[PDB]
Amino acid sequence: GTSQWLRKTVDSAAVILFSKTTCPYCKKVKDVLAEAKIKHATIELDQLSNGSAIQKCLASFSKIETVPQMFVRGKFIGDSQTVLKYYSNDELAGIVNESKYDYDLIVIGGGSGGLAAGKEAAKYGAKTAVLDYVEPTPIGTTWGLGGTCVNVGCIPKKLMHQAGLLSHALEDAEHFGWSLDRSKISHNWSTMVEGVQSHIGSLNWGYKVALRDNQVTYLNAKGRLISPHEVQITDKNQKVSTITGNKIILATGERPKYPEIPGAVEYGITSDDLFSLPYFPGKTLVIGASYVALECAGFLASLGGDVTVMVRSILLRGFDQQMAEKVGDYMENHGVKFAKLCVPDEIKQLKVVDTENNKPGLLLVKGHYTDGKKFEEEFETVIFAVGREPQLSKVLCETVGVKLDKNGRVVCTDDEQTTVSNVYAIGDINAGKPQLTPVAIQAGRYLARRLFAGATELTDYSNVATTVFTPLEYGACGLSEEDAIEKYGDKDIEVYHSNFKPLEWTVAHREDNVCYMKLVCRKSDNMRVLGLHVLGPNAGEITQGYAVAIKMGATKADFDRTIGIHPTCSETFTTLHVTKKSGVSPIV
Amino acid sequence: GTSQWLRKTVDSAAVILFSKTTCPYCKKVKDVLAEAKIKHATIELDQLSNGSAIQKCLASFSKIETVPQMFVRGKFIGDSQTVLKYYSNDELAGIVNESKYDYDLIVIGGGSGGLAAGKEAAKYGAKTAVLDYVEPTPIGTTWGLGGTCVNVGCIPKKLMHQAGLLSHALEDAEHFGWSLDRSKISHNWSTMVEGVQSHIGSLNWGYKVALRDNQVTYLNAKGRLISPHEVQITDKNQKVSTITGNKIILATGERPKYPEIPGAVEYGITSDDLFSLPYFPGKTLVIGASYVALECAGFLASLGGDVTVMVRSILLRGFDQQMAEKVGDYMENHGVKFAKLCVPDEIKQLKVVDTENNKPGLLLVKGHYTDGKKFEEEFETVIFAVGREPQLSKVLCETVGVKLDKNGRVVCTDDEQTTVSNVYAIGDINAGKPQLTPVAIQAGRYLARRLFAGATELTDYSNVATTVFTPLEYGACGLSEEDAIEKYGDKDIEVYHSNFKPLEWTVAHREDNVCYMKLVCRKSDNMRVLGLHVLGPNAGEITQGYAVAIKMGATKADFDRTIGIHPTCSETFTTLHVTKKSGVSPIV
Ligand SMILES: Cc1cc2nc3c(=O)[nH]c(=O)nc-3n(C[C@H](O)[C@H](O)[C@H](O)COP(=O)(O)OP(=O)(O)OC[C@H]3O[C@@H](n4cnc5c(N)ncnc54)[C@H](O)[C@@H]3O)c2cc1C
Ligand SMILES: Cc1cc2nc3c(=O)[nH]c(=O)nc-3n(C[C@H](O)[C@H](O)[C@H](O)COP(=O)(O)OP(=O)(O)OC[C@H]3O[C@@H](n4cnc5c(N)ncnc54)[C@H](O)[C@@H]3O)c2cc1C
Repeated sequence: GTSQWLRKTVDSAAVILFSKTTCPYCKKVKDVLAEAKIKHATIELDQLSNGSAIQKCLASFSKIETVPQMFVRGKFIGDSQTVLKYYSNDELAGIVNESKYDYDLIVIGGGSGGLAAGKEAAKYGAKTAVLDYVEPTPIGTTWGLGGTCVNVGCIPKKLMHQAGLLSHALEDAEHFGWSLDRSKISHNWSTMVEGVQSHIGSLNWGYKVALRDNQVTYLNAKGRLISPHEVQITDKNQKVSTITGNKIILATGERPKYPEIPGAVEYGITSDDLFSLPYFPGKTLVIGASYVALECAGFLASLGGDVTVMVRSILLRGFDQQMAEKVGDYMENHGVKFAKLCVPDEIKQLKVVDTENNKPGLLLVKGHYTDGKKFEEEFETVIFAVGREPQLSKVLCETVGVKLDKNGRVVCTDDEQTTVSNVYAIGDINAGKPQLTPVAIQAGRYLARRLFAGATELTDYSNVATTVFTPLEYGACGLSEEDAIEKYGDKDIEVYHSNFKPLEWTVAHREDNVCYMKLVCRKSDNMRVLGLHVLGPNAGEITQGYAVAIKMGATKADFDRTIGIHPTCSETFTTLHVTKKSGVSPIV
Repeated sequence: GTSQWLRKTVDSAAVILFSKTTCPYCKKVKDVLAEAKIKHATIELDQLSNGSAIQKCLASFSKIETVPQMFVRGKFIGDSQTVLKYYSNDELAGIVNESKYDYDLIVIGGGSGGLAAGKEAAKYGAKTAVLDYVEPTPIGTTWGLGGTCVNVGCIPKKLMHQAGLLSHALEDAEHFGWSLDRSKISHNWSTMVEGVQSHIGSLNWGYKVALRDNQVTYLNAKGRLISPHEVQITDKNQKVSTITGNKIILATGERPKYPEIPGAVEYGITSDDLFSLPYFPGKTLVIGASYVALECAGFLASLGGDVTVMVRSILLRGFDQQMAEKVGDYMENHGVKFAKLCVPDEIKQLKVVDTENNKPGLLLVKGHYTDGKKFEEEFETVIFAVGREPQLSKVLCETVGVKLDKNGRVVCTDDEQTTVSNVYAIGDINAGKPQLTPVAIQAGRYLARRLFAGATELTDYSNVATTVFTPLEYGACGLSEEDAIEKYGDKDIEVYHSNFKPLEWTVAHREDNVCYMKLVCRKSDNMRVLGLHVLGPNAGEITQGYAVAIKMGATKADFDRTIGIHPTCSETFTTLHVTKKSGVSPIV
């Protein structure tokens, strides 16, 4: 075990120092490297249980069993006197810069995963380049550094969600004694967009500054992997060049899909366009039933939009379907219209977007319900949210030897390795992984640490918590009820559940018995919590802490023993008692 | 172990059935009892690991080793044929009603603990009485069933806190694109109070209905324990009577303290009066620095009040003092004035409350700072929040033999037993216990289950999470940093920390580097999380889930492995890295 680990660590690390905490010579080297501004990984052997065995194994690489020992790109470069010799002769900078390739790491993609990986690698002295390019949407929308989440995803989505929530805070205010004339209050889409875009702008800038401060080379360039170590780059002027890298991280993410219908690409928009849209969507049709579809429909309705969601089959496929129905029901009860069992056939333009008064155009949507009745209705904006897709034909040459699955995603090992051994893939393009920002970030940081700092820790992709930021939010961690039943059998599953009502909703005169939570548990495994689900306000804040407990293997008894904080929504998880099998009502 | 448990269970249970899940005769008895509307505890022996040993030990009580076996108040009453005999002869109701005392349980106090205990006991066939009386405040304020939390505590406090938070939602709305004229918006205290009081009214009613539905006798009467089994009751007409009970639960809670200064009782108010106050407090002085003091000062300021807090020494004594300072700093930065190192000497009336126009009076507060400078300032309302005290001289005769500590609180065993063996104490009057609503409720339910259903489970009073609902909320679970250092030594404590900024605050233009979180960890115990602390919005929702993980013995590694939900405030706990010892800035 130790021999394998040390071999991999020496082979892969860009600059690494083997040391001990109580070592005066190790400190001398550390001080020299710090003065010379040489970043590096450090392994303190006296902080590892196999540290003595590691010390002895180092002689297979250096011929010595003492500390300190410094390595650069797979080669022992010296002990304490040797490093200080390089230093006094002005040879040290040259030695630590010596490389077969232009970079130790090239990251293709400057999004959630790629930026996380690139910054983390640079910390340990890996010579790093991050490439980012944003291919314009069909209408021409583009954006700056940071990826999907920062520019056209989690960040602007949640900010618009908040603008939506404030709509209802305005109503609630009156019941709590605030005197205001709601009939004279309106929302300005464009003002909201400007505020959101200003914040996104500060993030674009912040990431650029961060890369500079970490000595990462940032290239606003389209990258193409043409061989295992060669990346072809195309800049803004269309000038083509080649750079070389030892390790390659593919982190190019996905883009929205369009349905294959006449008028879709020409007249429809996606989430890519929505978050910087210069005009008010107005009367909107959202085609799709993904978490993106419902989130966007939701905030658009709360901002006073006339909103219809066209649903082919079900909502939130892959999510707990009881919870998905509850999410949909709340939206429907609050004005979101659902065109159920309906598919679109054709989109026709009736009016072009007014680019001077910033007003939407007008569209005619033609379709049909499964019952054969025709759908024909005018909408000012049509948004497609029918899923997202990798675009690796734009990123990798087929002769490189990176294997993709049927969906065009990269087939990876549990340490993100592709079929090309120096090439790794993280984030949304990694086949089978939850497609979320903190997952991409964790994967990128953990990978960079394994590659360049001798870490062993893999990213745990199991029981990753999620939150859907619909008008009433839905948080989950672990298995849906249906998945747990399929896996373990109905007889081995117990479900504890309850409705609840936020205290805030009482004076506000909001719904009884709408907010809902459940714990899906395994009877034969000490009532192990397999899945946690909550529909309610601040569901992400509620859910997060429980994800740690679930990771640790929480049982129903652990929940029972723990005391609630009052008054909160979350405390309801501490006193659950009604089982589904008992048939008792979950109402309170 | 088994013999001791069975002896206690038989001795204490009011009505109990020993049974097995696959037992046709046990079902016959169950059906008979259900038809006769006889509530009872049930112990299923085939669901206990020592069930076979229990079956054999039952013969020491009944002379038989078979199931079913039914017991009433310490006596075996029969097997299956015997119970059905009583049933067919119309003797069963008489047998299960036969008792030495009027009640199996008398609960003195109809608050958080008492109602929880009384309702839970009734479920297992304990003949139960709940006594509640609300002694008026010096100005005459009184309220209905439910206790401190329901009427003059957590419920109205959090509702007023929400009215306060809505103040700032109104400001935020503008930055998110909402068009409104804030210069024309004002708050009406009385309208808010009416809304809050209507909700409290529904809770008063709900609890009364709940007791009726559970067949609990509710007496709106002042109770006095005059001997171990005798409770003297005084009704509204001042008629005095005596009732007897087997088990007694003392759950009488606490009332606000007044400082011993001229004018305090005559002209000041407390939290007891504040939540139904018919007039606007106006320019207010809050005397005290408890969580109650700061919470009330906080919402009063957000509702446009001119608010001063008079602080003798420190804020939130007993809470983490770094966090307490941060809580105070936020309040001070947002308009709450603090009269530091200042004590009050005298309160003089300048104007009487206008009882027709519902306007406050006016007061003159005279005091002095520790530097000798005089304090002399006019306030419309003076609120004391200088702590709370038990009042058991109003509840128990000294000859009963219940031991109290120096503070007047009841000295209890770890199963809530007093020095009088049939007498128990729960909630705020139980010496040394965290004084919180869910603690009282857990204690009451768990006690009732041990007394009447053979449960063994004790209430766990360790690592009980809390939340202070100040303008910026403070959630905690476990040890303060100072307490952990005192207990384990500075060398054994590592503190991970970070500032954060809610995404919601970006567009709203609120503070950077004000929200804050830390994990206080023990180095020698695998970096065990000893204390969790968060200053930020929805801090109770953030904190709760982590309390389960902490209960289970979470380490820093468990936090690290767990993936964040984005975008949330809580996710910041999943990626903490800056230690206090490193001296690196926690800023982001
Ligand atoms: C509307 C929406 C809302 C979402 N909300 C949430 C949420 O609330 N919480 C959450 O956790 N997740 C959310 N997500 C998902 C989250 O955005 C993604 O999981 C995350 O951004 C994936 O990061 P990544 O590194 O894999 O790819 P990305 O962030 O997409 O970054 C890839 C980058 O590489 C660039 N690129 C592509 N090809 C090349 C090339 N050839 N050369 C150079 N650069 C290239 C891309 O243009 C892009 O900039 C949301 C997604 C969407 C669409
Ligand atoms: C302003 C304030 C805010 C608070 N906020 C929170 C919070 O946010 N979260 C939280 O967890 N806790 C909070 N608390 C604490 C919480 O209110 C108490 O911990 C809880 O109410 C204690 O319940 P209890 O059963 O011990 O007593 P109580 O709820 O006080 O009930 C005791 C009842 O018995 C009655 N009684 C007294 N003597 C007799 C007698 N002789 N005969 C008959 N009846 C009698 C009393 O009048 C009272 O009705 C707050 C407290 C205050 C004061």
